[PDB]
Amino acid sequence: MPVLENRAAQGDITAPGGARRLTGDQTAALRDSLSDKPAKNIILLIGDGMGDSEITAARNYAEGAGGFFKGIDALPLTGQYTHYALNKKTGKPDYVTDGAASATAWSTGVKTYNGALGVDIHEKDHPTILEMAKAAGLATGNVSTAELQDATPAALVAHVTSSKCYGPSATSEKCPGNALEKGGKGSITEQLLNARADVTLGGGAKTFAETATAGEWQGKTLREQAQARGYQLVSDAASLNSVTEANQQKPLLGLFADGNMPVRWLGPKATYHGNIDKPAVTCTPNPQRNDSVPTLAQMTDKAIELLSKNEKGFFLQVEGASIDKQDHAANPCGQIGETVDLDEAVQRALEFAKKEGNTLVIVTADHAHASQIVAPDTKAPGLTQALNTKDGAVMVMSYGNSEEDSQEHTGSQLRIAAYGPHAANVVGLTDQTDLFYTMKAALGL
Amino acid sequence: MPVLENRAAQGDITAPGGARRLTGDQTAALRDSLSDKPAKNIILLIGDGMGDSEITAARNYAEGAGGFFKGIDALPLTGQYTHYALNKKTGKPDYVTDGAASATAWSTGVKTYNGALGVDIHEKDHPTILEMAKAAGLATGNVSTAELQDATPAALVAHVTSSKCYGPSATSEKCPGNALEKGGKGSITEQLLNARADVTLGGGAKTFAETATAGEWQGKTLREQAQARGYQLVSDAASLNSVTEANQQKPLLGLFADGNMPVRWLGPKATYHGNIDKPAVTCTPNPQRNDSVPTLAQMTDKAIELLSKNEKGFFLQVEGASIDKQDHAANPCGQIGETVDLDEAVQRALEFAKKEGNTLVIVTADHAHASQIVAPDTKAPGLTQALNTKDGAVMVMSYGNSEEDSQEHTGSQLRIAAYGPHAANVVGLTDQTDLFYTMKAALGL
Ligand SMILES: [Zn+2]
Ligand SMILES: [Zn+2]
Ligand SMILES: [Zn+2]
Ligand SMILES: [Zn+2]
Ligand SMILES: [Zn+2]
Ligand SMILES: [Zn+2]
Repeated sequence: MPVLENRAAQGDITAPGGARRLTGDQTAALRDSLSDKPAKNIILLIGDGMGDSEITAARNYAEGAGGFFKGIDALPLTGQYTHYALNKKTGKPDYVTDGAASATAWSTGVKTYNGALGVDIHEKDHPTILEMAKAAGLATGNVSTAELQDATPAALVAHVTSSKCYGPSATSEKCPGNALEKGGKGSITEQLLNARADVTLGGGAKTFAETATAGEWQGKTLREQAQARGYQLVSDAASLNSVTEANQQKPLLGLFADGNMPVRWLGPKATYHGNIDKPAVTCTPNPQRNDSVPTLAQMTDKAIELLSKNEKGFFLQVEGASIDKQDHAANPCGQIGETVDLDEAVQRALEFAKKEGNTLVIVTADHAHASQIVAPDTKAPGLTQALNTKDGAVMVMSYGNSEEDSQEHTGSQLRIAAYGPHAANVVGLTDQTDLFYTMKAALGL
Repeated sequence: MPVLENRAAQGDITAPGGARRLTGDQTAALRDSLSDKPAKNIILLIGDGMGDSEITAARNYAEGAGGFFKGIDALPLTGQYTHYALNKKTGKPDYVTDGAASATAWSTGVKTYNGALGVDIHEKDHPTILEMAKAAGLATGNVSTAELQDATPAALVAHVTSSKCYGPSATSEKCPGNALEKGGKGSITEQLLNARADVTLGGGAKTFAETATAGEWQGKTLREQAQARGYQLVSDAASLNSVTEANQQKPLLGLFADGNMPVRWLGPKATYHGNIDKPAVTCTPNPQRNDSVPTLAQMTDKAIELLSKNEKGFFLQVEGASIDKQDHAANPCGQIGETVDLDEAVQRALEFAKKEGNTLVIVTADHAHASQIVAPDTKAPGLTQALNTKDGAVMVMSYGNSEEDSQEHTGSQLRIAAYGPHAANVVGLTDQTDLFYTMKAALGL
């Protein structure tokens, strides 16, 4: 069970065979990649919106066309999975999912309607993979660059009828069957605190300033409630670093931003005819992203350091969330940079799994998104931008699917990749619900 | 070695686990797909423009969201491959390839510039896989639904500086160094007639009416040259069925249309705000396609029959050409119908390979295209269309990347899948030029 140690172009891309990514026959190395033994641990990295177009754009920009991601591209067992949602009313396929339905699909193994967290079309709760791991005595972690109430982390720890039900105020008014004062389990935040994973790291500090409307902690802020229940609170990179354990007695909660955590790269918004009317853009670092905000990789390493102390095993989900968020924003530099943030975190996970030898690492996305790579001279009706790549060549990206100021998701099947025990369950055509069952079987749940 | 006999949804898509495509662990089934033994035959099926988006849109429409292509989705060993071209002047990546450069990349194993057939950026001729297979003593076939001078068939049999150089008339004017009356190898058609593949089936009849400017067949039509050299010429489905053998004495040449062969399904072109302003479309049969035109599946059937008499082995390429041609045209019914036509041919190929036991079948595209699956209510700046699927739900497709008649290719890496000996070399991230070297090492050339 190796990783792909290198799959860049092997020489001159203008000569015969110098664009090859393979040195020799792969049959031998693939046989050695196929193990059916238990997974002691699972690390699931999700790139929100990170379909094949978004993977290719970021490789082309940051590593060159012939380049190779030392995390993202290093996982040997690849396939394509479908992530279609359901219409709540009919029960038939909705071909473009949101993040709540898609994340619910892998977390719970049941399809659902757009905006649903941990509930089916019938609005009934199902147990998540995190919840099942915790019941089994495994350590758990939920890490995201987004608000911890974002669809992607919330799907592991909350069951609500709409994904907008962050805190009491919104839950009371949009998920009244889930609201705490109507006898429901609570808001996404209140449920997150009931879920009590060992490590929970991301943004979303703001909704912890809400007070509970009922229950044991009525009048307490949710920040105060977390502390009342014995959670360790950390707010920055130095405090995250200094935590020495995390468990059911001292569960860790890192709140690293008010909303979403700040993206690493800056560049202009793509504009109508923007590849024709602007100079090619080079991305810079984001000079508002303070140095004390931990990166996705730093959060991953600390999570692995704490979780790997449970001898029975652990389950860890890590989301590179603002890939999607910038793809909505039509901001190529932000998008590509957040794909780089995810590559770094994959490397940490893959490095871990090489050493430990019984960990299953899975890298995929929740759905496909808007950005396409198009020709230098393309006259498109949407938002475009020319970019200066590592190859010293112009790449143009287009966002062509909305007139309203959010570039929208797409329905294409997209890459899923895996390394370690049970990776075979990712090859060929699968559905996102199969991913729940893959993880279940590998952990012995 | 096993084929994926069924990977549809396994029950109620709304119930727990009823969207699953996997019935149990795949580790053992994937071990039994891995052989290092030599391939006696190869079938390379190319969907022109058939990216993951194109595949998903066609499955959604024709089989349903939880559906499954008995051909396209049945190949067990999957990955993603990169298909970037080069700028001719610089030798740097060009991120969106045409069909000529991409086909040249798998057919010769050297990257090239858009518009190039069988030549590098320096205009130097390189041998193709078809040419090599023949020289090694294996039978050869080249089947396409396009003109036999389209980039995809031409890159197996011609070495010209521009893909426009169809016959003498064009070659003298745009490829004056390859023109026959200047000491060149000839037009695309003239080089096809020289290459002398055992089976060649498609369209492009009209270029055979052009007459030659020099050489042995000066002053006779290219058609007459084909007759004088001992080709069996066939024009319809009845004539094709009547052929009993193909070989170097009697090579077969099927010319089934002036230009491209007619597409199977009809629909309206997508229009600005077409999902909002026009009714949901259901695809019908194409009235303009006589039953005398053989289908891609029928052409594949005959080619397999005639090539399989060579005990030493054969190489066959089959292109579903008009997936791309119609995706350019912003026509969901044309594109989807052609994707289904290709599925039928892939089925023929896998059925052959499962019984013969030493055949390597590969399905992929030359590049990705424009069509995106978007939300029912999308308000896009491009051309949209709502379609009534097999599920009984509306799917919308969007074409958002051009402002001219022709919608444009994209640069996203796309699915590549294989079955049979040496199919392991398709898994992970590969480049299009690796496909050349995979085939070459599979045949032992
Ligand atoms: Zn998402
Ligand atoms: Zn998310
Ligand atoms: Zn989104
Ligand atoms: Zn093409
Ligand atoms: Zn073609
Ligand atoms: Zn094309």
